[PDB]
Amino acid sequence: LHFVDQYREQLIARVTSVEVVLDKLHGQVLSQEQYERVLAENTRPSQMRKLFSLSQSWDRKCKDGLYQALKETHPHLIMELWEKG
Amino acid sequence: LHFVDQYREQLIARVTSVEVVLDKLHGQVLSQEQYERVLAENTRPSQMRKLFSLSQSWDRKCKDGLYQALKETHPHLIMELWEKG
Amino acid sequence: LHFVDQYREQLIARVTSVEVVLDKLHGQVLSQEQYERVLAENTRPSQMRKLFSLSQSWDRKCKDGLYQALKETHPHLIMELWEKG
Amino acid sequence: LHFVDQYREQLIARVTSVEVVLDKLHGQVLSQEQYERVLAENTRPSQMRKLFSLSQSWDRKCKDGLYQALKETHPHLIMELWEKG
Amino acid sequence: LHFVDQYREQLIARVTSVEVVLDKLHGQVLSQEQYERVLAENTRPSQMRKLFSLSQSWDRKCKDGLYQALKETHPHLIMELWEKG
Amino acid sequence: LHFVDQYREQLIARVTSVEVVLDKLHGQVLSQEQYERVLAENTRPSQMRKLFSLSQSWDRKCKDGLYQALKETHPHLIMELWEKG
Amino acid sequence: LHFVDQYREQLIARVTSVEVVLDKLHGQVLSQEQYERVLAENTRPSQMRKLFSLSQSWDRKCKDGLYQALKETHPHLIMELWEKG
Amino acid sequence: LHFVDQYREQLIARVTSVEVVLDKLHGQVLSQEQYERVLAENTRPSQMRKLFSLSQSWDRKCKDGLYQALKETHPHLIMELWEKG
Amino acid sequence: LHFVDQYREQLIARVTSVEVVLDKLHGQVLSQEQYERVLAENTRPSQMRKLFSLSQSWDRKCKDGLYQALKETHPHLIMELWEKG
Amino acid sequence: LHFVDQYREQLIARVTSVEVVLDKLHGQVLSQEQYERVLAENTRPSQMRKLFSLSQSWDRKCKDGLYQALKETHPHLIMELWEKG
Amino acid sequence: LHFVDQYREQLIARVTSVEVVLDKLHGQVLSQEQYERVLAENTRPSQMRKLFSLSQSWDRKCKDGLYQALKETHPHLIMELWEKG
Amino acid sequence: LHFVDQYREQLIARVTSVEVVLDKLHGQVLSQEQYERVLAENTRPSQMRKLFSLSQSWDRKCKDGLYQALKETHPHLIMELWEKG
Amino acid sequence: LHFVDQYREQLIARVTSVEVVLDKLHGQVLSQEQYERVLAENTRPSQMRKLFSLSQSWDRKCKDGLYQALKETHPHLIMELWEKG
Amino acid sequence: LHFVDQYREQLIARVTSVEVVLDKLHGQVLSQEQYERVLAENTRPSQMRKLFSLSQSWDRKCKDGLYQALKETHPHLIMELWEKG
Amino acid sequence: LHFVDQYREQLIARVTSVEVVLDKLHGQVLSQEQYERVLAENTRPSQMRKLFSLSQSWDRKCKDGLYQALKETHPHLIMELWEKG
Amino acid sequence: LHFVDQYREQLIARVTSVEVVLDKLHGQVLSQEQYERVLAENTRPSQMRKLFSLSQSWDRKCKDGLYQALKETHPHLIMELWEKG
Amino acid sequence: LHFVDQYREQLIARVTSVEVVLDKLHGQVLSQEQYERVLAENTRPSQMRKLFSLSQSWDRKCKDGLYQALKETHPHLIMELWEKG
Amino acid sequence: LHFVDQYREQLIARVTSVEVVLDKLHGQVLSQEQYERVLAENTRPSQMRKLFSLSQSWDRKCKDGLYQALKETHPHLIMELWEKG
Amino acid sequence: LHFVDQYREQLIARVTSVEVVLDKLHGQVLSQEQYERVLAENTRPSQMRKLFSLSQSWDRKCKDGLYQALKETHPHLIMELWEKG
Amino acid sequence: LHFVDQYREQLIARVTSVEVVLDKLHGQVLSQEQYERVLAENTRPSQMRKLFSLSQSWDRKCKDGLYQALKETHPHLIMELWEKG
Repeated sequence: LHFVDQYREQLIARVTSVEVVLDKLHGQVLSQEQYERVLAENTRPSQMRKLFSLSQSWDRKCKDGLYQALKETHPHLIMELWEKG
Repeated sequence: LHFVDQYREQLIARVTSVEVVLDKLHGQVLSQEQYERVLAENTRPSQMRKLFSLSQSWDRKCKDGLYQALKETHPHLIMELWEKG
Repeated sequence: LHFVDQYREQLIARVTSVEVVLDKLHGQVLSQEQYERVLAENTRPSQMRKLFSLSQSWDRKCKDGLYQALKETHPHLIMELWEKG
Repeated sequence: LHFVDQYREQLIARVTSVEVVLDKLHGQVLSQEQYERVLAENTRPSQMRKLFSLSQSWDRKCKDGLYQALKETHPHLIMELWEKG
Repeated sequence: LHFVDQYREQLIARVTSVEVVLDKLHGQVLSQEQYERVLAENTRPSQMRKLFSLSQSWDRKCKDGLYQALKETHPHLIMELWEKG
Repeated sequence: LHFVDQYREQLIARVTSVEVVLDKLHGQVLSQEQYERVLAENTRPSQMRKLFSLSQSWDRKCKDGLYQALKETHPHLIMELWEKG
Repeated sequence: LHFVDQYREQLIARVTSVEVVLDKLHGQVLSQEQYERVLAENTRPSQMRKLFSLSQSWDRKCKDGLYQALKETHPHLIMELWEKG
Repeated sequence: LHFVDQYREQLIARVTSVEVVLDKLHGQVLSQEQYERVLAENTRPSQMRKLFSLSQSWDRKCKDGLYQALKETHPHLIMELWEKG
Repeated sequence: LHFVDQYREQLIARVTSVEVVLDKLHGQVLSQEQYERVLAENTRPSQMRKLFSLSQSWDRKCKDGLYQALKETHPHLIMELWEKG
Repeated sequence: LHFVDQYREQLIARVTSVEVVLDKLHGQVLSQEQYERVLAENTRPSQMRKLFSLSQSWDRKCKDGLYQALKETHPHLIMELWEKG
Repeated sequence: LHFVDQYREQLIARVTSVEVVLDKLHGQVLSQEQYERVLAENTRPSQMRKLFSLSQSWDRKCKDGLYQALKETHPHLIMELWEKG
Repeated sequence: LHFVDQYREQLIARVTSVEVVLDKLHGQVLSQEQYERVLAENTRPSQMRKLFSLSQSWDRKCKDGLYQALKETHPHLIMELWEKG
Repeated sequence: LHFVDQYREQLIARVTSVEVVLDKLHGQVLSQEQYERVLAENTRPSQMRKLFSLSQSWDRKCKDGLYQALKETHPHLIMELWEKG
Repeated sequence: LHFVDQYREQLIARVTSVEVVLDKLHGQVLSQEQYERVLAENTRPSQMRKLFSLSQSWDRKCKDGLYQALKETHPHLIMELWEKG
Repeated sequence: LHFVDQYREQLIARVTSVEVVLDKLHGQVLSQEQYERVLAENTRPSQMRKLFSLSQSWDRKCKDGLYQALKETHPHLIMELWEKG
Repeated sequence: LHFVDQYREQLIARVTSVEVVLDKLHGQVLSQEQYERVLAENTRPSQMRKLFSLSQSWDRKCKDGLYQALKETHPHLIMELWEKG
Repeated sequence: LHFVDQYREQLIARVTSVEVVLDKLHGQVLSQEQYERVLAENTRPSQMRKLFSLSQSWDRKCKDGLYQALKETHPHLIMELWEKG
Repeated sequence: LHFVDQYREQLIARVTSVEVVLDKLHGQVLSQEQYERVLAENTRPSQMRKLFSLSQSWDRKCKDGLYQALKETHPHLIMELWEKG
Repeated sequence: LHFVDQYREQLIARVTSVEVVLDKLHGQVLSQEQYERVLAENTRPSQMRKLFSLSQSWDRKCKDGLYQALKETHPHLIMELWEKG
Repeated sequence: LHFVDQYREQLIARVTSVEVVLDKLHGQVLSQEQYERVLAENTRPSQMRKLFSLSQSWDRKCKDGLYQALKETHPHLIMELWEKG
């Protein structure tokens, strides 16, 4: 199990600034079409859910990329998750 | 339950000088992008509401930071809330 | 039949300041996700409609909570509805 | 039909000193949040338009209140409207 | 074919002050809900497009009303369209 | 033959503000589940088509209810249909 | 008989925020494919119905998991069901 | 068209002693708040511009009042404008 | 209801020497930033209005402070208000 | 209407020895700060105008005080005004 | 083979401002219902894909119309495609 | 291409006294509402940008009017632009 | 890879004066509708993001145009990016 | 971290003579448009905040320039900040 | 708290010979521009208020300098303040 | 770069007799409205700053005119600037 | 069958303002002599009856004209008739 | 059933200020003799009872009049009754 | 219907100073003989009644003249009538 | 078909100021001899008829010239014709 898959629900619920993470991911991991498609969702939890629906293909490296993106944007949330573990 | 979550509605309604609290929070707790995004709202209640929409990620420590910021700016409001409790 | 269900259409049409009622309801009755989801709608009638789509689960107590929220925000509208009854 | 609804466009276009009418209305008819929200608009016609968007809830009594506020501030405009009728 | 349907694209592109036309139309032709819904769009072309999406129901009389509203607000644009014809 | 069945295609094509009619119908004629199900359609013509697929059960009284709802929302369209008759 | 099987119809009808419950269930009880498949349904009652069609395999433990998920999301609905019992 | 609206730009540019005209207008046509607000502008052209922004409400009678005020203060300017006509 | 909230409009309209009241309030009740911000307004009624927009946070004690400040500066106005009561 | 408000313009224009009236008013009606502030104006009409801008707060008693001050200083002007009445 | 069919994938991927092209096409080539249906899609690539799903009926003339619409909106993209050829 | 459209950016950047040009344009080309709306912008470049956003409707004649207004106010800037051409 | 695509995230985050770049781009590269649409976004990062969503169509030449626009407005940022490379 | 970013809040709060620093910065670091835009703010803290919103692009060299500007204008404030460090 | 901040209002009200204190402060504490700017105010209380608006930057040493300047110019006022303490 | 743009800050700071330069410039380079507007500023540095804000339009010839005006009024300052160069 | 012939009796009985319809019809459909002759009848039903006696000659176009005239004058009656149909 | 007849007992018991309601009703609904006769009762409940004994004749309009009178005098009681309903 | 014909009875009853209105009307609308004849009546209501008996001939223009005369003489009565409308 | 040829009869009948249009046309389109010859006619319709008899030679460009001349002289007539179209 990964970190992102462990607290999948937690990330979906409590991640707020999703646009920044997407922009961090865009190009390196997220195709333009996938990026816009996930961006097209209305609510932030919905955006996260679509992101996670698009995470199936990703290898361990890409999950690491997303983790890097999240650690940068929301260090506190990441701390909360590690504490929960 | 926290103090900020307890009187969420009260803070949203009756907090006025929001820019100062944001500047207090900026850097320590609020990213530049989140700070500007919350600042971009027109009305003060709207600014507070966006701030609270951005508060999901925050850990207990960050809620404490915000409490410190509010106690400094509006001691009287804080007193009113404690009395209500 | 309730009061909110009686004049469902009337509330949807003629309620304007919906954000305040939501903030009153948030936490006590409305989950963060449901609150944001209903807030994500563009027009006020649309926001009300989503709110009413989310009202199915609510017990009599929660309908009472919403009634309290509306009576506080729009006493005049509430008076109009009672007169119609 | 009311007087305010009859010449809705006329009031939106030709009412200038809107702040005074709002202050007259504030408390009695306009909540603090609604008052600030309508005040937050840039142009006077925009302020009027927001005011009219917030007028849906108002009962006949509140429309009368607004009429009183306008008759006091702009007697001449009121005369023009009656003549048009 | 009408005038509004003839230069549908032209009106969508080159009409700027749309709020005034809406206020002219509101009540007589546009319901409060339709009026707000069309107003809820961000860009002026988008507002026009929504207006035209709402124009399907309108009879010849209502298209005439809209034409009157546009001729008043933008006489020059109307002249350009007639010249194009 | 009814009025709604006569110009079934016309109503499906040229009715735009469908949400309002549904809200008018909801409770009195449309069950919550049927209401949401018809609302779940993407395009307005699709919403109308689903509404008409759900109209089979309706008695003359319910068709009258729908007619009332449409006459209120789109008087002009109703006029066009009567003229066509 | 279980609680979920007792008020199967009630849960199908009156559960609204289904996405959250699914996210709570995903991983622990719901496979990714089953989760997406149930999510692919249009209406919330349809989503619930598919969820219940997928509940056949579940052991008592998994029904308990779902109950936990529902009690968290919709405490009021759960109360209504117990009262009905 | 009026005289004041005809040479609106001319009056804005070439009227100098604006305070006297305001004092002539104050009470009869200009509310205390409007009077001070127009007086609060720095430059004379700015004062005139604000005055003209406040002239929308005025009826023909009030435009006549302003004309009287200007004819008294600046007979020469009035002569220049009539000659231009 | 307070005294300041009772005659909110009256204070906004008829208070003139606002700078002195602010200086009386500065430090004890008004932060430096709030003080300057309210001072930055052009007209005295505007200054009062901003002051009242900043009065939301204030507790009963602070409203009393403002009352003290006003009673000192404008005893006559205070008398007029009490008589009105 | 008062006497001072009736011939406001007349007093502003034709009162010359303003310092004496101020000294008569100082203490009883005019605060030291208001007195100096009105005195700080350059021209006599400007001094009068500032005095009248400061007259909003004054009760009937204070307007009477000012009238007494003017009757003493300029009996002839007072006679002219009564004749005009 | 046509130009639009040649670079079907390219147009679907890299066309951005799709609304304008639709408005250009609406009436001449696209029925109101087809226009709205293609507009109802969320993402721009999805809108293009629906447009291409609706392009089966179109004759060479209509494909030419679409080409004209695209050449006007995105000359650069058209250049890229010709270069690829 | 016009002159105003040619050096659109140049006019936006280097035009300073915008109020005068607006007053020149007001009535003949700019509606009262459009005039105030463009005036409501804070910075001069912003005012110009709004003016240019409102220039879409204008016919060649109105662009000529604006050119006349600019040539009068800023002959030097006009010379610079012609030299650039 | 281009320069703009390389530091896409960096440009989105750290570009501030976006209006000027747009005005530089408008006409040559950005259509009026695209220009207004990107301008309609609230925050500067959002404006940049929309700009980048609209950059898909652009050929190498247009990316060069944007680079020119950015180098002119923010030479320092451009230097930072080259150093990062 | 820089010095300006360290005490961002402190500089925003306690810097007073901002115009001089801007004039020092104008040309070398601040574009004319950015300079005017930051100058357009009402209050000094607001001016500083806008300045800091415009500081994102700036390289280390430009932050040094601003530091030089501040050290010259307010040596004492700079001393206070170093002591705090 | 300092002495100057303690009796801020008292100093603003009752300090008269302000020019001398400024000249004492000029060079050592007050920049030429700040000195002239504070001198540019009309009334002495206004001059003091501007001085205090410029006192934010000052360190304890500079507040001491101002205290020295005041003790020299108005020993009696200083005595009154100490007695009040 | 020009001479006036080179030492923009120096001219703003150290130019004192600004009225004379304006009178020299008035008519030839400065419109009456611009002249009064720049004159309306309180402090000399502020007057210079407004003058420089109005200098954007000026061609090389007008900058030369201003240079002539300054060389005549303040030869010594001009010498200091050349030495600095 | 036509609409006027269908509800001939209904129109004869329940049409009241007949003069207006005649004036609408006069010239286009009704000769001067026929118009006066139908007008010469005493009672409104008699006028209608004579009108219908004069309707024999009328073609479908003229019956349409009369329908237009009636729809304009008595929309409600027209609605009643359509409902009866 | 009416509102007054529904809570007849409640109104009889809990209405206190009866004289005011009578004065409101006198003339419009209550004859002088009936008014005095109901007033002649000793206790307030007795007065109400006599009022209700005199309410038999009243039409729906008069019951509405009484409701208006009560809503004005005792809004709180009216709220209690609606809640009971 | 006109305004004078609407409240014919009201004008007859509540108009008092009738001679002034007649003098205003005499010459323009009222012949010398008609003027004296209406003046010959004893009571003011009788004078009004005769005036109204003489109003049959008057065209819309003359009814407007009378309205002007009444609005000037009795603005309050005119206000009462408009409110009644 | 052209515009002038479409409403040939309308222009002949309803154009009044023909001399001005001729003067506009003279030189550019109308030879001196043709101009005088058309001018030699007595009545305005006759002048128009001769003008139209002389219009046979004119190319599309010259018909455009005449249209320009007419639009300038009689904008209202041109509007009437477009409406007729």
